[PDB]
Amino acid sequence: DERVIYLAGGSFWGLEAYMERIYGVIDASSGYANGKTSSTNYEKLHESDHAESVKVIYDPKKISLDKLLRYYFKVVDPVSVNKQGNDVGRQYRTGIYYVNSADKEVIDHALKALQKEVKGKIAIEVEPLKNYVRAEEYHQDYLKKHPSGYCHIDLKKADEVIVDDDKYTKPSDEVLKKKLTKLQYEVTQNKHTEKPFENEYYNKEEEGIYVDITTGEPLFSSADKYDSGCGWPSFSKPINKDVVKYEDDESLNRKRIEVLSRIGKAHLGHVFNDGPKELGGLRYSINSAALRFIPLKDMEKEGYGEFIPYIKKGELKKYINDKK
Repeated sequence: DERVIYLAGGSFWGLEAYMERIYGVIDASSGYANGKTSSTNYEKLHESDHAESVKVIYDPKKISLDKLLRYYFKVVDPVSVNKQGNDVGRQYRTGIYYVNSADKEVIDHALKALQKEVKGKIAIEVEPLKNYVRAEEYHQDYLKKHPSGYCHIDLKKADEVIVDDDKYTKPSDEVLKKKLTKLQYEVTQNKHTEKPFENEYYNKEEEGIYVDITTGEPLFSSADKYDSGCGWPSFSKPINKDVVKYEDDESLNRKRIEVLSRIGKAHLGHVFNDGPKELGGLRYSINSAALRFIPLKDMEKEGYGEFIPYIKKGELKKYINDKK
């Protein structure tokens, strides 16, 4: 069925508009949560002690509560008390309010993970929803009605891909010796480089996703692939900012930047600053031997269905940008 979670994260105008853009969110509405009364209004907030919140109805088949929270973490200061941006006050406190007992454990785990990486003392409170009142219809869909309205957060973050670092694992070195070809092993494990113009993917122009051949972790979208003329698969950026790592490479009497996968720590290739201007200028020059391409039609079967709308939206954007 459909599930609900209530999120207080400062300005509810931008928050509501943000959550609405997340894939899996059926509806987002503005409101007032966990105050001292059973009903209030926008200029009785300071007395009712309600927090400006967003009621988020989501499809648990399409997005989990855990990933939904991690989208929410991207647009709030998790350590500040009663303040987000320039909005000061108790109605701007951060909080997560649940109506299902089983949601408490998920929320608590997500906050500890968030804390374990951004550090500090997480100020986000966690309580069951006690009393709630839907905001005035003047406040509903506010940024749709006022495209120049106040919005402190970056709504583009809602289009970013989140890749779970715990659903892909690197098999043992002994398993990789049987699962990978000789070439794939040397490239990914010993930093060799396959031959340019003689590898499977450098000239592939097909919609889908490229994953770490050693772990299955998503790495690159077909929407960011382009023809570099260099003979290796070339991308303008990874599928998000978390899946690849960067390291100095001083071999071959050159100085270069090696790119590696986050989970598998596999050698992928290198990143250069000679990519096409209109795509950002970077060239991620990746070995086919480090990648496994999964076409759009196959992504659901292979366990990557939650990334399909992201590949397709990327390919629509590439399609339109071509039309200039």
